[PDB]
Amino acid sequence: TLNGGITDMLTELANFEKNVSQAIHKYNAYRKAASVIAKYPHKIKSGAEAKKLPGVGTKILEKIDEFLATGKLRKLEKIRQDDTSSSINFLTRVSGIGPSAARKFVDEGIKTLEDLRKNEDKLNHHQRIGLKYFGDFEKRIPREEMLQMQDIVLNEVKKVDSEYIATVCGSFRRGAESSGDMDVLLTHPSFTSESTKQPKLLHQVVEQLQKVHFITDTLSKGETKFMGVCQLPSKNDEKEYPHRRIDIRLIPKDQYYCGVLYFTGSDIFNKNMRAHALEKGFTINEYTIRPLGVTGVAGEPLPVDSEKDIFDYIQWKYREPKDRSE
DNA sequence: CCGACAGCGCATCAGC
DNA sequence: GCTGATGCGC
DNA sequence: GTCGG
Ligand SMILES: Cc1cn([C@H]2C[C@H](O)[C@@H](COP(=O)(O)OP(=O)(O)C(F)(F)P(=O)(O)O)O2)c(=O)[nH]c1=O
Ligand SMILES: [Cl-]
Ligand SMILES: [Cl-]
Ligand SMILES: [Mg+2]
Ligand code: NA
Ligand code: NA
Ligand code: NA
Repeated sequence: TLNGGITDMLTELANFEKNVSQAIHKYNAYRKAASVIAKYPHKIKSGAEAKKLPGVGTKILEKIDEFLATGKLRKLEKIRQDDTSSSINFLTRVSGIGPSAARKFVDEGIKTLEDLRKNEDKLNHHQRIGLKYFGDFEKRIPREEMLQMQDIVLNEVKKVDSEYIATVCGSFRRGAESSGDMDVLLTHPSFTSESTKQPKLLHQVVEQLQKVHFITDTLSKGETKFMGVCQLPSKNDEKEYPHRRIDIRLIPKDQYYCGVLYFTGSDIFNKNMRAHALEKGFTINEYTIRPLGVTGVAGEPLPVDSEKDIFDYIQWKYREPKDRSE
């Protein structure tokens, strides 16, 4: 939090560009700038100083100068006064409402939390559950609660079939003292890049987690990706825990290391690392790392037997999960 | 100056 | 129905 | 919005 003021301002700008302008490159530029400044280990004294960092250019440098001189940004002060922008921004805080639906709702006079509740029939399923847990989904998850949730998930997965491996990723695997949701990577020897010798591998786990009333709602679900809602059990007379977002990603077991790399993140770390792989002539996704030929077409999967193997290919020294919080 | 910006699962819709 | 584009969110 | 070539 050395430069928390600056990185808050850049984040609010990124959200403005994504949600209101629908200019996704400005949104990623602002977030990259915010990220490179959050890890800069000096208290920034001028835009010139910040311009030296990659991702901060002239425009952001001027904005930082204004913010340092005045403590605020006039552009953001006007944005906060604009009722249309404020309405659109607020609606995207509901899970499943992105910039397009937010502007659609605002155009029809659906602009507050009450309005969504009275127009629940204009929402799709995901958006309906997002509204239902709107307040809970804004709460952070203490790591101590993440530890209880992991113990349930792993034990219930083990009960379905002892050959499953479930791995909690996200910021929890990076060591964070609090997480926004739970991200679970799942493998089973029956599911490899060569064959799926067992159907319903993800369904069986989801079902068992619903049976014990851990999973409470479903946002979306397919053969390899589940997104939904869970809740820890409370003791007698105790207030209930908040409802929590849970994502489960079933990945072919022989592709575990690209999967765990992807699911551990952060998202900006993935973007940097994947960008760097391109510069080095490779493409990385959650399944494989592949060379790119002279035509930039993805070649065949390269052998991977560790996270570090993926770093080696692109000539990065290995970074532990705790150092990928970008 | 300007092309590229990481990569992809699931939900929904439009055209057929 | 399937196919492709778009939305949304990892 | 930023930047590598
Ligand atoms: C959102 C996002 C996620 N990911 C990867 C990287 C994340 O760490 C992983 C889990 O997504 P997440 O939205 O739960 O992020 P997170 O890192 O776990 C988090 F720190 F944002 P939080 O703990 O609050 O969920 O999916 C991407 O590669 N691209 C993305 O755009
Ligand atoms: Cl843009
Ligand atoms: Cl792998
Ligand atoms: Mg997460
Ligand atoms: Na710079
Ligand atoms: Na949203
Ligand atoms: Na997640």
